[PDB]
Amino acid sequence: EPNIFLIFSHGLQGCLEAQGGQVRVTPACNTSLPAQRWKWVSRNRLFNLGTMQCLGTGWPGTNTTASLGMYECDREALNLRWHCRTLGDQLSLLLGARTSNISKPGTGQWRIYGSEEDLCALPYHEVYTIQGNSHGKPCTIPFKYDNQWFHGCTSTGREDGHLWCATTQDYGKDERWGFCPIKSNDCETFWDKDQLTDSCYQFNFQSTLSWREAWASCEQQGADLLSITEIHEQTYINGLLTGYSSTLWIGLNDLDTSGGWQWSDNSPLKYLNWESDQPDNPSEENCGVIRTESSGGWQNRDCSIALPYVCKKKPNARLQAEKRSWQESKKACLRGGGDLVSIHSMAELEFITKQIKQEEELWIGLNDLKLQMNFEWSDGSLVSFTHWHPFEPNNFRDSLEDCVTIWGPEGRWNDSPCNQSLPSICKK
Ligand SMILES: *[C@@H]1O[C@H](CO)[C@@H](O)[C@H](O)[C@H]1NC(C)=O
Ligand SMILES: [Ca+2]
Ligand SMILES: [Ca+2]
Ligand SMILES: [Ca+2]
Repeated sequence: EPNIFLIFSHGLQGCLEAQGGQVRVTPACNTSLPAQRWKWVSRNRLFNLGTMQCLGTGWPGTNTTASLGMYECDREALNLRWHCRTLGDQLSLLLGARTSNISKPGTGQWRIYGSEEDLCALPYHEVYTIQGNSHGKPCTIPFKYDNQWFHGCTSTGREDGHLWCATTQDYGKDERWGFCPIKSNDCETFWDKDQLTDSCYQFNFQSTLSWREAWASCEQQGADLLSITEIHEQTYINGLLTGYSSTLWIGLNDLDTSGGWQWSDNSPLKYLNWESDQPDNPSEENCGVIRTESSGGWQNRDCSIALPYVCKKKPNARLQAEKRSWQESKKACLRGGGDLVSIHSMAELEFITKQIKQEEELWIGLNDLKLQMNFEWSDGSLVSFTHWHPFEPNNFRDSLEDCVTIWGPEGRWNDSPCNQSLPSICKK
C-alpha cells in the first residue's frame, strides 16, 4: 500500500508503535506489523494502521505536560493535528524521559524507516470524487463505513469492484460518497470515447470544483482538463452537449503569462470559440468555461468559483523587405516557388527571430481566412505550435483581422488586417 511508512528514531534507535493502549518506541522494527505502520490523512492527522486511530494529545483538566495517545479520528476537540516538519522534535519532546533513562549504570533525527527520508516524504493528497452524490468533494480520509475505519479508498460495500470513499467521516450518518479516480487507458466506465479519434471525454455535470481542483481531479485520472484544439473537437462537444444546460471548466487559462492564452495540456491555440464580448475582466477572470447557454461558446471566469468540468485523455495515442498586404505577400512567395513561412517549433521560431527578421513587423503564413478563428498555415502544414501575444488573436474593435504578424522583438504573433502593408518571409 502506498504512502504507509514506519517512523524511525535515530536517537532512540527504534520505530514508533501503537499497541496495548500505549504509544512507544519499539527497538524491533518490522515493516509488516500494523502497530508500526502510519499514514498521513486529512486535517494534518497521523493514522495508525494497527490501532485504526490517530495520534494525539488531550486537553485534561490538569493543566500539565502532554503525552502521546491514540484516539478515534473524529474527535477533533482533542489535539489530533501534527505537522510533518516538526513531528520528529515533538515526538522526542512528548516521549519524555523517565529518571531511569537519564541515570544509567556507567554514567536524534526521525525518518521513514527504509528510505530514510524526512517525515514529510509522503504527504497526504486530497482526492476528488467522481460521480457519487458529493459534487466532487474530496474523500474524507479516514471515514467510517459499517463501523469500520478506512484510511483510503475501498471496494467494501460494493460488488462492482469500483473503489469509493465517503466524503464525510461517517457514511452511516451522512451517506455522502463518490468514486475514487483511477489512472487507466480504457474509456469504458466514467468516460465517453469519440470513436473517430483517440479522445475520451468525461463531463462531470454534477461536480462543483474550482479550476485548480478540477485540474487536479483530471490529473488524478491520468487525464487533463478539456482542450478544444480543432473544429472537429468543438463539433463533437457541441453534439454531446445538445440537450444539457451547464457551464463547465475547460483547460483554457491565462494564469502564467497574463493575457497569454493556453491549454492546460500543451495543445496549440489554433481554434477559438470565445463568446462575442469575451474575454472581459482581464485581471479578474483567468480561467475558461464552455457553456450550453451559448451553444458551446467560451467565457473566462474567476478561477475560484465552483463549477463542473470536463476531463480529456487520449490513451491509444529569406526575407522580403517590400511592404505588401499579407494576401499577395504570399503571391510573391508562391512565385519564386515557396510559400509564406510556417513555424512548427520554438527553435524554428528562434531560427527566424534574429537571423531572418533582423529588427520589425512582418507576415507569416498563419491565417483564419477560411473559417474565422480557425487558424491554418498557408503552406498547409499542421498547426502544431503557436506563439501569440497576450490578448491575441483579437479582431481589434469588431473588425476582421484575418492574417498574422510577428510584431514585437521576441517573435510572438498578432492577427491584424490582411491589407496592412508589411514585409514578409517565405520558406521552402
Ligand atoms: C516481522 O514479523 C513477522 C511475523 O508476522 C516475523 O515473521 C518477522 O521475522 C518479523 N521481522 C523481524 C525483522 O523481526
Ligand atoms: Ca468573462
Ligand atoms: Ca480573424
Ligand atoms: Ca490583433
